[PDB]
Amino acid sequence: TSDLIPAPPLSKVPLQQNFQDNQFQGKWYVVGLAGNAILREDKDPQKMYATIYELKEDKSYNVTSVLFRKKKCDYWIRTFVPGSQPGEFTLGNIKSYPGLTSYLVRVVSTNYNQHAMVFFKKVSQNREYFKITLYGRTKELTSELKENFIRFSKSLGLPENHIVFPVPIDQCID
Ligand SMILES: COC(=O)[C@H](CCCCN(O)C(C)=O)NC(=O)[C@@H](CCCCN(O)C(C)=O)NC(=O)c1cccc(O)c1O
Ligand SMILES: [Fe+3]
Ligand code: NA
Repeated sequence: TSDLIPAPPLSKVPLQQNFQDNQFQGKWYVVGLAGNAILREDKDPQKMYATIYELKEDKSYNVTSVLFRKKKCDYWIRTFVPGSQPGEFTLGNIKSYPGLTSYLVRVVSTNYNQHAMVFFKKVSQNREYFKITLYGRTKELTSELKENFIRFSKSLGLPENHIVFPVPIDQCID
């Protein structure tokens, strides 16, 4: 019913040193997308989408994804609660997602004003899913940065067809 490439040990997912949560606020474009449930589809290629991070009084993030689907904009909202160390988070109100028993976020690297790599891992219906997002402050990033993403995705066991670069669009995400 399902076959998944295993989640890597956390020992080989770096953590961004000295994480500045206020500086990580704002809109990010998903320019690179990889994971064990992520699969390249040339018939119907992945459209680019955007994720907005905004701190609250209590320093949790209100994370809002906006994506273009069925000729409309869909708004996926959830809370990231600070975890064991800075740059590391857990999901708030996990109770509202049936089957979901675990959720981890980890900021691998970022220069705040241009690019970022973030690692996600969830366990749901006892199935362990993980993904890496290549966040871009603009819709385009350099070749260097994208290969860096490609080769990092591979260091966690992902083949080429599990790595995608969503195609830039104008609807919803601007
Ligand atoms: C992550 O971005 C994505 O491309 C889409 C977002 C959906 C947007 C679609 N839509 O609503 C639109 C276009 O309007 N979703 C995933 O690929 C799922 C696959 C696992 C599904 C688990 N599952 O329920 C099954 C049946 O396989 N998610 C993850 O792989 C995943 C892994 C770790 C942490 C997460 O939070 C995840 O979501
Ligand atoms: Fe998700
Ligand atoms: Na270049």
